Amino acid sequence: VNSFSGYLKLTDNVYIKNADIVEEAKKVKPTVVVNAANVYLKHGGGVAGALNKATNNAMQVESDDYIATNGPLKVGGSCVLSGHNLAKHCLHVVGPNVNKGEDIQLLKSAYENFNQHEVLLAPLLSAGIFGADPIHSLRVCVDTVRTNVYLAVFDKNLYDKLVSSFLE
Ligand SMILES: Cc1ccc2cc(C(=O)O)[nH]c2c1
Repeated sequence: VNSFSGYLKLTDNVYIKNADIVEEAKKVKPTVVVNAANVYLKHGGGVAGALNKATNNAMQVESDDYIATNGPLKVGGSCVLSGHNLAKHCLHVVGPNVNKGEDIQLLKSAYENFNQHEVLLAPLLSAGIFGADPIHSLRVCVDTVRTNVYLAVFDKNLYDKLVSSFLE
């Protein structure tokens, strides 16, 4: 469990790797994988779609049941559902979608949810279609998360920009 390999330590508690978060979950067997969720837990693309596809749609079926029963999440909020074949748990975290006019200050609230778990495999939040600057998202992660977070960044050019941003 939690067999993280080849990470670069950026701070006392934040680590980073140029890797596919699905292949990392399969290798590492983490206690927790973080999903970059939306408030209706509709896993239609990006990390959410990739994680759901790796679970053979189990995650979407679970999530549909959760939302029908319990209603939508709030921006900045989270829920813990099954990790299926990827992890013990999936922490579904909703970062703000600034492309849709949501407030970037809620990225802090989103990352604060990581402090309820000793160690996490995670993507950067509010990246991709959510429209935040990835360098800013890494900074909020570093400033907010105090538990151990292993970040997986798929794109090499972005990984390099993030690491360079951070150590040069
Ligand atoms: C699929 C999977 C991956 C990691 C873990 C870790 C646990 C545990 O601590 O009980 N269960 C898992 C299941």
